[PDB]
Amino acid sequence: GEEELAEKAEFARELANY
Repeated sequence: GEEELAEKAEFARELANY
């Protein structure tokens, strides 16, 4: 579902700068 990707897409952003 979109939310499943949105969560990953959003966590991928905040956790990518780490």
